Amino acid sequence: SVVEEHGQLSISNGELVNERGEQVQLKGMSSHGLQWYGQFVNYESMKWLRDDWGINVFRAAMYTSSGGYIDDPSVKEKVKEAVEAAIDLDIYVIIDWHILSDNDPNIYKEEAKDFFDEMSELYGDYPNVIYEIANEPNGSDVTWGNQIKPYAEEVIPIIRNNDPNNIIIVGTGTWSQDVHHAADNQLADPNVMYAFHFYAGTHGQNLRDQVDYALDQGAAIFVSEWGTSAATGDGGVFLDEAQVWIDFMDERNLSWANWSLTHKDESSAALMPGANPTGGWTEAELSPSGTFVREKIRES
Ligand SMILES: *[C@H]1O[C@H](CO)[C@@H](O[C@@H]2O[C@H](CO)[C@@H](O[C@@H]3O[C@H](CO)[C@@H](O)[C@H](O)[C@H]3O)[C@H](O)[C@H]2O)[C@H](O)[C@H]1F
Repeated sequence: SVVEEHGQLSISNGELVNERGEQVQLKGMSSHGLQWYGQFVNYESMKWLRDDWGINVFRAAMYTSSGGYIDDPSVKEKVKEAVEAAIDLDIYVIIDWHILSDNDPNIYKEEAKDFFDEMSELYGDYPNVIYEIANEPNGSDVTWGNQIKPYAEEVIPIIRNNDPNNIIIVGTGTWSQDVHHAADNQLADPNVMYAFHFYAGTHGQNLRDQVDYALDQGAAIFVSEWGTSAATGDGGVFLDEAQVWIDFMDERNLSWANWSLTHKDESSAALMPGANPTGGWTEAELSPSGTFVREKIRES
């Protein structure tokens, strides 16, 4: 199994490596918001993804706003369920503090510190855990140097007091697209990665060149959210551009999590409406996006 084989992950010269120092690449799925589609996040559905799709990482998208954790903290228990299922299935798991409408990570920074203190105290002695402290910082007034980096410099110390070196993914500006700025002003923690998010509906040649720039500065990049659709999560399925990005990520050995595991009627959703929330999906229960993503992970 994956975690038994690769064990402790770390960053070495800007690259994600296992405990023997070998490069590793994680490929999996992200849940949709846990406050809306939490029924698809359970041991059985995760086991089906592992066994039938070949996933080696699962991302628990805990929205903070929009009816998420700040409005009802009960969703933190669903994150715990996902983490424990990943531990039982021997796969990696990303704990995502999913900011979005609350566009500056500093808005709920005290709550984030308390949440990450609890999560790292509970699960800090497992190698499966990857922390994602701010999904998608966004807005012209939310910059890397003034807002995002200082936020990370307050939250990372909290995690590091309990868990010295599991991987931490830090969001970047402009909905986690501005890896150039983060790469030119990196954080001191040696086991940090910078998030890069893309949607296949957007022509991506310059964005690929921007990721290459960041990689050239020695910044480790995790594609913690990407979709086959347009940036809204809907608007069509763009498989030609998605395949270009898949090939690019393999060439650069970039780890990734696809958005998202839900039956919602939007192009990026991986499942069709009567898909069983506990897995075992037939061909007809997978959407065009989900069919493609499953093929990409099985091929790997
Ligand atoms: C990364 O990008 C994706 C795609 O844009 C984002 O996921 C989308 O987030 C939307 C906003 O949360 C979400 O729409 C919401 O869906 C809810 C559940 O159905 C509705 O109650 C709400 O009205 C609606 O705005 C899209 O369904 C989803 O794909 C992701 O959050 C970003 F990190």
